Amino acid sequence: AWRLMYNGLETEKRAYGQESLLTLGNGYVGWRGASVFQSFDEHNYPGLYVAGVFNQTRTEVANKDVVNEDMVNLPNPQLFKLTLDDQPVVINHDTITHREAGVDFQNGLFTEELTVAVPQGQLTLRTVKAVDPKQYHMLGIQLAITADFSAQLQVESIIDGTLLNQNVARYRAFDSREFNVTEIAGDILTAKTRSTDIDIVVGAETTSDVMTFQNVEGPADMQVSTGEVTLQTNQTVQIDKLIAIGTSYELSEPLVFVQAALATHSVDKVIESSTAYWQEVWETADIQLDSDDPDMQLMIRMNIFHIRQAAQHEANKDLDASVGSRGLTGEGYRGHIFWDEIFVVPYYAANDPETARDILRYRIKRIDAAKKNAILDGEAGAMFPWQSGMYGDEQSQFIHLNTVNNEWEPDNSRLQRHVSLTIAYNIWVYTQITGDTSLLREGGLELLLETTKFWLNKAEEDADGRYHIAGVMGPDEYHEAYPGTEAGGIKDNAYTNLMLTWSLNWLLELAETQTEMFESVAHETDFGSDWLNLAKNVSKGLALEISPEGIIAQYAGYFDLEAVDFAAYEAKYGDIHRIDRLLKAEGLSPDDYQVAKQADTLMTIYNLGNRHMAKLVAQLGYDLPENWLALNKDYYLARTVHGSTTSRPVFAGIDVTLNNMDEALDYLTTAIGSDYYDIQGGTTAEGVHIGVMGETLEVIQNEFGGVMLRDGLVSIAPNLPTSWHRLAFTQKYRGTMLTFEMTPEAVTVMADAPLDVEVYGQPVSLAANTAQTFT
Repeated sequence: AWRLMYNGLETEKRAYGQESLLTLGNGYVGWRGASVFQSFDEHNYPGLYVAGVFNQTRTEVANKDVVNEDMVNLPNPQLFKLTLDDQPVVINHDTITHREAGVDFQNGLFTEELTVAVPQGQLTLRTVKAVDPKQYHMLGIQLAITADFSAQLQVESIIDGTLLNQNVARYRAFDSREFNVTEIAGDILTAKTRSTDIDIVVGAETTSDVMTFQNVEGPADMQVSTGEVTLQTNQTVQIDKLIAIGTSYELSEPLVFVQAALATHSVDKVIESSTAYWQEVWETADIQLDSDDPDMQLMIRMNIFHIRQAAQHEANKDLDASVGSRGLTGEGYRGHIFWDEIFVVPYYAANDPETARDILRYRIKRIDAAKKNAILDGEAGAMFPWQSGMYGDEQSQFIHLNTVNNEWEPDNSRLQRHVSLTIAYNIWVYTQITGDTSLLREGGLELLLETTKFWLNKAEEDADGRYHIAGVMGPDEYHEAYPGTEAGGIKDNAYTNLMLTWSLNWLLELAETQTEMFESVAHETDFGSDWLNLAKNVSKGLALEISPEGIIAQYAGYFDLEAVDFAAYEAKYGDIHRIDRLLKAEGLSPDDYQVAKQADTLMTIYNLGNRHMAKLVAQLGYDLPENWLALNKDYYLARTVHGSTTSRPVFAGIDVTLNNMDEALDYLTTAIGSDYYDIQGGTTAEGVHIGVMGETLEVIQNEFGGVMLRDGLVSIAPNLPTSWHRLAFTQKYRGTMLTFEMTPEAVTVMADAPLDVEVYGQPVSLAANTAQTFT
């Protein structure tokens, strides 16, 4: 219910994947659930990451310099090496006779218990790891050692500054050294990133009731403290290691900070702080589901836990950082920031709104970098990059080495320009749910106006008054260009044009509802009446293509692409969720075919819902049949291979609307278990998938649970599966707490302040702390 537990040893990427899911974090660090006795090898990967701490490398590949910006794996502070009567204790898959490891979500504690066969007999090694969510620079290790014999035990407690970034196998071809160790002094190892000028300080103190540790000269780039104790048969020795982490990215004097931090804390305080923090969290953040699936309650809490470890206000208030696609759990996609934010910002807005505000500051601080990005590509306004890191410049690659013929081709990935509309959308959701218009005032409105300048300058009006947005890609990554051209991008992606229409509507509403802030920010950004009039015209004239049967074309010309025999590919190759690579191996181009990686046109429904999407299409002057949602869901589901973890939950939510409850529950269950079950093997080896974690909570709470907050009012219309006997959770709306209890036939809602809501479309006045039930 509350504990993620693993029994027995695992190997290679399956072992890496467990370490990812056993990661602890507090918004400032993420700390992989690797065994403290191991270093990077085929079955183990220690990893420690700090929010916003990146390094840039340069690797020569085929007469060309490839520059990569890597989230840094910090010097490893948890490494323990054991010695029995001056013989190294070998701890590996050949000597470990029992292993269990887990994280207790109730208190945030990782535990590992090992039994190890050594010449003299048996060694029991039990580890507790914890991160302090309040003194968030502090980490803690508790190690209990018991032998069924007596020997001299030496303990070496190490900060290992010799490691590289090696988590992702396909990245190992690149230069993987991210820092130089600059000094080791007493308890403290200092390092500096090679190209980004960040001082990294890692200090530790190792203590014990029955032994003393002393700092000694270790191998190069390793800080070492060592102690010695006589083990008595069956008598446990307990060792604490307190760790402090600081960098010059967030601190002006990280060395002094870490020295003072080690002198003023303890492992016991770390554990008690973690315990008290999570106990508080769960009083309102639990999402209780009594269903016929025995694993689903654990997976829900594992989602909440990892999302809240990825960012939490008590740390992120002091940080310049957002949530990467794998949080701080691994090196998959180098810790870059993606439009994946769209899957967690609404969660934070509804449940932990100050953390949402912290994460949105990351993009607002990078508005100027997005304006530079625009200018570099010959655009105007603010163009946010597809991949963002330290500086806010584009960190996707611009060119790609073709494996067949050793020659450089364009990389088109950055042409998913819709990421800018994700950012505006996340600020909208934040503002709608919290009512905190100070974020709009402190850069949010400037972001909307500058990104609008980008889209409005890119729009092309044709002879008939229709506006077109060309040269872009939508969320379906399989379509990067039209057939028969190397020019990147396609025209009039429906998702992009519809989200652009939404953002123009919001701009025009803010000009009326926030007039003084709008006129002030419009003056500073030169958003004059010429820009404002263009916004009005474009909001009415953007182009869509709709078939006579009512299908919205994914982009202009999509209906002329060729059909894929999916069943044939499934029979030949088995699994077609990477059909783009299957087609390319056959010399074919995915650009030529009606095949989708994930929701693209239907992504609009995830973001805005079907009613809002219908209003936008109508606003543009197009006529949809009344059953357009079923028709379009059927059409695109028949073409989608779910090459992304975030594809299935979009369809699941639509299926709830369509009352297709079995397929909705199947798709949710498949998606929510993707990291946990690891049927394919090693799926989470490079980090957990944070996006699918927030996206499956969305299906539970906002689709099945039927609670929406973004449309100017709390709207409650649950549609539970018959096997969901009880669903319960809370929400925060403009400072008011709501509590929900649903069964398949009723919903009870209570607010701690007066609130006018809608229940199944009907107006309802809630009185403070007076529940009402609707059946």
